[PDB]
Amino acid sequence: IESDLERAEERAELSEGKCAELEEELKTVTNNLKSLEAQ
Amino acid sequence: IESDLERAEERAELSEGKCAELEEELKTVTNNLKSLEAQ
Repeated sequence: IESDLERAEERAELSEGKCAELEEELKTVTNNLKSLEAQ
Repeated sequence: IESDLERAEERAELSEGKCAELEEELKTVTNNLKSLEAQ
């Protein structure tokens, strides 16, 4: 059960960092999208 | 350790569902940006 715990914490933390990386990209691309759409 | 595994596993599935949905939204917005840029 300790072996399952470390796998669960690492999978959760890796997912959280990837989700934050995508969220910053979405904010960047949607800002470009509305400017490009206006032009 | 068992209560830590339940909490760690719960935030892993919660993060994974948000991250997968966000990745599909990124792909959708990038495809829409590519189409609008071509126009």
